[PDB]
Amino acid sequence: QEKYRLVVVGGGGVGKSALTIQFIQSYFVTDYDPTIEDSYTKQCVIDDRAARLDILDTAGQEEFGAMREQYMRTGEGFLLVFSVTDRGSFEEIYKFQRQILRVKDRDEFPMILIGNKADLDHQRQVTQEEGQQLARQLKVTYMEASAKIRMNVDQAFHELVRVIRKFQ
Ligand SMILES: Nc1nc2c(ncn2[C@@H]2O[C@H](COP(=O)(O)OP(=O)(O)NP(=O)(O)O)[C@@H](O)[C@H]2O)c(=O)[nH]1
Ligand SMILES: [Mg+2]
Repeated sequence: QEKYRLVVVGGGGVGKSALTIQFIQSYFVTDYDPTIEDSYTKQCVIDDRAARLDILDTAGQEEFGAMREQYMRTGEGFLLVFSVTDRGSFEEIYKFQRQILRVKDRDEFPMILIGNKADLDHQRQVTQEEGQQLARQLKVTYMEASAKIRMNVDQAFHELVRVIRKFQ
């Protein structure tokens, strides 16, 4: 009888939807269809403790920036996603962290930094050490993922739940 409202945020095209669809439906989307805001649910067992995960897949497009206050108010944990092949998305993810903490009026709040598209090994603009450094700056953990090859997809969501449980 436990549930978590998880929210996937980050800049446009970094793979928020591809990660979420791989997690929910176990298939990889090739087309890039920009999201306004989509919702999904999954029943999981994390550390032998069952939990329903209600996932909000949000807009990376600035056009829909005004919807952030609403979803940031109600989110219980956030996956901060950037693409390792897009340095702009890497430099911009801190803006999402700042807005979450401003809406929560808190110095810390459950989050994890995800460097997606790690399968694009020959196209990287951000090294693994750079992502780990940014995570330390933001006081969160770092995980690299690939929606394409389904690397660390379930793990990213499970780990966010673990972080949320430690904040309680
Ligand atoms: N090689 C590779 N491509 C990926 C990966 N994740 C997403 N992509 C791709 O990158 C594009 C955008 O992915 P998408 O999930 O729609 O990104 P998004 O962050 O939801 N975009 P938006 O903010 O506009 O909703 C796609 O064409 C998709 O196939 C990945 O892990 N590896
Ligand atoms: Mg999307």
